Amino acid sequence: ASKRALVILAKGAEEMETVIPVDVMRRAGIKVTVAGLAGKDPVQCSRDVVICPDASLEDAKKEGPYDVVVLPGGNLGAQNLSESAAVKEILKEQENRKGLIAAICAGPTALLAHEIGFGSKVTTHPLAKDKMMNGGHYTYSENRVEKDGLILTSRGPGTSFEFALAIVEALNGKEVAAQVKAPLVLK
Amino acid sequence: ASKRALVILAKGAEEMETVIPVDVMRRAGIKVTVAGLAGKDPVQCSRDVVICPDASLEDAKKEGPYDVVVLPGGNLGAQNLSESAAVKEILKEQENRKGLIAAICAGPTALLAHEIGFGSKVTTHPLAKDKMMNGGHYTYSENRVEKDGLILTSRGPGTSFEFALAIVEALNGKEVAAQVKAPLVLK
Ligand SMILES: *[C@@]1(=O)C(=O)[N]C2=[C][C]=[C][C]=C21
Ligand SMILES: *[C@@]1(=O)C(=O)[N]C2=[C][C]=[C][C]=C21
Ligand SMILES: [Cl-]
Ligand SMILES: [Cl-]
Repeated sequence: ASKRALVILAKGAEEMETVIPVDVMRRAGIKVTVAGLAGKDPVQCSRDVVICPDASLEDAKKEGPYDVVVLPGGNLGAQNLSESAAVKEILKEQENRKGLIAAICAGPTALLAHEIGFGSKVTTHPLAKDKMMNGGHYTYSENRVEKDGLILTSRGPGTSFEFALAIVEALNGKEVAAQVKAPLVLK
Repeated sequence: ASKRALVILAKGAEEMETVIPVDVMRRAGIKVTVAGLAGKDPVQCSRDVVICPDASLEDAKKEGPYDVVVLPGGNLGAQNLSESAAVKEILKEQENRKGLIAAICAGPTALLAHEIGFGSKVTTHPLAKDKMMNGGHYTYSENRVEKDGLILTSRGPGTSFEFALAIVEALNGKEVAAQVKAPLVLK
């Protein structure tokens, strides 16, 4: 049976950090749902790329649970995720069922806001470190991708391929990740 | 005065190869127009990400010329670009005025279709090499990014940041490219 991914898309999301994981996961045969935080309408990302979600978050939640919940970064996107009660509920449920949670760049600061994964080793964008580390509830890492059990984090647009391939490896295994990677022409 | 980029967006375009250059160029202060080949409606990219263009190609052409014309890859996207008379006209005009043309992955095969830049050194996705080299009208390179004068080409999703930063360097200079690069957390 195919693995399933929920990508939560908020206004101000970093479009590269949204598109790279969606695309790479789909290359891996993962069924990906791009879910709009605010509803079904197109979402204006951080650098003004407009993406049409597959579904509203409200509707995608009804088809859960998912093998991974993915939080893109972008400062304003992450703030919107952090302020959302629906996101809190989704992440709590995922944590409680021991499902994977993946967040990149400023995205991991939503884990802090929703009290998810405390005690984990995590990374973030360098500019988001102080926010993430407020209260010392996590241990900080400078690894490009950090995976501490079911909390998987990464640093920035330039680590998005590594982040995506780590999700693929977690869900579908090393060999599938290697096969998906080769045609991408990564360094 | 700000430089201006036309990104031509066709059904089946590789969404990573579309979004990374748009985003990176906007980070560099370039005014980017995402122009829909088929008109103003949302475009279904290769891995099913749906992007809403800023304008139709017909409308964006009226605001030309641009400092760079950018052709994303994706096999089906590149085929749509290759079959388009409007694209032919845009690229001929750009070549004739000695403006930059940038293409990635299968994207450069549209240069072949429209007889653009013959004699240039070029790269493509490895799987697109035979198509590009039909007739020996270019010289092939395995460099991740190749720039031969005003023809700038690159290989794949995994070279999209390098491709984008090379466009930035060409238009705005080395120092701006370096400043835009640093916060991306590239290897
Ligand atoms: C990233 O997308 C984020 O969340 N915060 C940030 C700062 C600089 C570059 C990229 C990002
Ligand atoms: C790329 O986007 C293209 O145009 N052709 C191709 C083949 C494999 C991976 C990426 C690409
Ligand atoms: Cl941001
Ligand atoms: Cl393709």
